[PDB]
Formats: sequence, C-alpha cells, structure tokens
Amino acid sequence: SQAEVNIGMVGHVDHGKTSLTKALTGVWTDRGISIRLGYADCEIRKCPQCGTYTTKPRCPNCLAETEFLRRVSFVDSPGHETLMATMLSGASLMDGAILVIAANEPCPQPQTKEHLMALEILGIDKIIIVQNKIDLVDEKQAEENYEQIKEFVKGTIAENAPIIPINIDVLLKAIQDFIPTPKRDPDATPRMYVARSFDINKPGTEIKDLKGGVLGGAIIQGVFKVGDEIEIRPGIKVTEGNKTFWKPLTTKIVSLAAGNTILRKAHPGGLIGVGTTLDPYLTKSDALTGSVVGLPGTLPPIREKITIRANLLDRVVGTKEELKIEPLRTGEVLMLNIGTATTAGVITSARGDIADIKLKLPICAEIGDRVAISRRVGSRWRLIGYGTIEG
Ligand SMILES: [Zn+2]
Repeated sequence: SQAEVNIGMVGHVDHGKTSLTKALTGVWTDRGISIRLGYADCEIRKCPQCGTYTTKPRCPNCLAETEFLRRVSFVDSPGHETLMATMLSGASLMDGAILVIAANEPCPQPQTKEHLMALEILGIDKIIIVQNKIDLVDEKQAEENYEQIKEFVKGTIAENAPIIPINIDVLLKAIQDFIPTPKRDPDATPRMYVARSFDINKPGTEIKDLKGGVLGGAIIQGVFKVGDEIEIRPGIKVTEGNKTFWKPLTTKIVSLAAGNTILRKAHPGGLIGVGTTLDPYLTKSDALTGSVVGLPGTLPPIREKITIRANLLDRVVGTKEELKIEPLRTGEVLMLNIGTATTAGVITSARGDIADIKLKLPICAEIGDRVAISRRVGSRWRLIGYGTIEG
C-alpha cells in the first residue's frame, strides 16, 4: 500500500510541526524561491485488543500485533516562503492539513496567519488544529491561547476544525476521522509532476551494471503502471540542423515504489519513486525538476509565454514597505512557480489583474493551472502573489 493522502504540516517554523513530523514518521524534516517538496510517510496501525492507534508493528500498551489501516504522507518545505509558494503553485497536492500552533505565543503569529490564507485560497477544509506545548504555560495562559485560536479561525475555512491540545494515539485517530481519502477517478488521464530526479548509481559502477535514471513523481491524477511508455514534458534543449527547440523525452516505467514499498500501480498520494530507461546523466541532481509526465500524446501544451490572472497577497510577514501591496507592472521581471517548475519571466503587458508574461524557460501546463508569483523585494526574492493561467 502506498500513501492515500497528502497532508500539509503548516504553522510557524518553531511551533512544533518539525518534531511532530519526526514522531509520526521517523523522518527528520531536514537565489530564488524554488519548489522543494519534503515528503514523510506515516503508516497508521491499530491494535485489535486495546484499540490503541500507533505506527509500531506491536502494541505500546499490550505487545500485540497491530493491524494496518492506511498510509499517509506529510508534505513540508524548507522554509516559510518556499512552503507558501509550493502550495500556491499547486505543487503540493494537499487533500488536508495539520496546522500547528504553539500555546506559549500570541496567536495569530504572522507565518501562522499566512499559512491559513494559503489553505483557504486552496480550498483545503480537511484541517486538524494542534495546540502544541500545552505542558508549558499555565491554566490561564492556555484557555487564553485557546480563545485566541478560536478567534483567529473564526470566519475562515478552518472555523470548524478540531482543536487538539497535545500523544501519538489521539493524533492518528484524528487524522483518520477528519482527513479521509478522497474519491478519485480510476480512469482520469494519467498525469504526473516530477518533483525530484536522481542517479542512484554509486561511484564506480560498471557500465553494464548501470540503472536507468529515477524520477520522484507526485501524481496529480490517474494511475501509472509498471511497463507504461511515458513522455516527459518540457524535455531538453537540443540543436539539430539550424534549430534548437525543446525535445520531449520518451522512456518506459521500469519500476514504482512508495518509499521502500514495491508497487505495480501508483496513484495520487505521497512521492513515488519511478524507475525509468533514461540514461542517468539526464536525471542526476534533480536535473528534470518541474517536468510533467504522462502517456504519449496526452500531455498539456508547451508554453513559452502565458497570460495569467493574478491576486496580490495581503502579507503580514516581512518588514515595512516590504509589506507594501504593489500591482504588477509592464517590464517587471518575476520569478514564477507553476506545478513543480520554476522559471524567471518578464511582463510584456499588465492590464489590471491580468498580465502577459514571457518565460525564460518552457513550461508544460493546462489552462487553469496555478501560479505562484515572486519579485526581487531587495536582496532576495519574495512571494507577492498567486493566480491562474487563463491564456
Ligand atoms: Zn493493543
């Protein structure tokens, strides 16, 4: 069994989502605002006897063989800006989320407010709220923090989310109750985002012992089967004759895996290791990150220019003036994230909330796809908005 759902771990970087990720998965969560997906799988098990919920093969409170229920995957990003961009670009394919809020600090913390805004923009309503560090602080601090949380979420998409003061048993239960696997169409056209790519060969391996490059796929919809012939949109730049266009990569799925679990099929949920026929040099060090995979001839069109509808984000994280709200202008150079792809671009025409943008790098996307927008707000790139492709 692979992961059936993607769950975002959000909230201020110091409120506790990082340790919480480790406890449920045994995984240590770890020049432009790139898309860098962080995945962490958690197998929810239960004990027939005591009914305790756990990730352990044998019971925590009765050493009995637990039973498998469902596998889930948590999604995180290196930092705040990156996580926000990863959600607004559609790269994260969230079905639900866990918003971690510390009790020892005011509540609304900027980052915390901003993450909720991304959840709302994304229409993600399967939320579980965790009031961490209740151990610290006293009975008035808590209860005051609790009311701040209820206030902060009032009027938002998380107004009815369970508030859980934090134990592994209670959280796993809640994940199962409040974030159920969504209904998906088994026959939807197979499409996939390449979030990572690698060369799994160690130094000095013999040529006849070399293995096809491996892809780190985030399946958007449909089912991919081992043996499927696939096509890799944007491909690579080639110079034949007097041209230099972008040529698609065609290869075959040699294997599929959910972490270390072997699969024959693979659908949306978690990061899927896709073994291919591609020579290792084409995949090494995420060379192909931001690409789109699908069955031959079924991939969305390649765009070198685009028209988007953009919304300015009402940010609270940042200094002053840096917090200003500035509309897109003609001639501006932006940094865009669409899918798991990242590319610079310049505005050839700003007409209100609409802009024609010429990209430095080709993109494979459908009309209606999401876009994360950033601008050099000083000595670094800063996320200023989000939108969709309408042309
Ligand atoms: Zn038990």
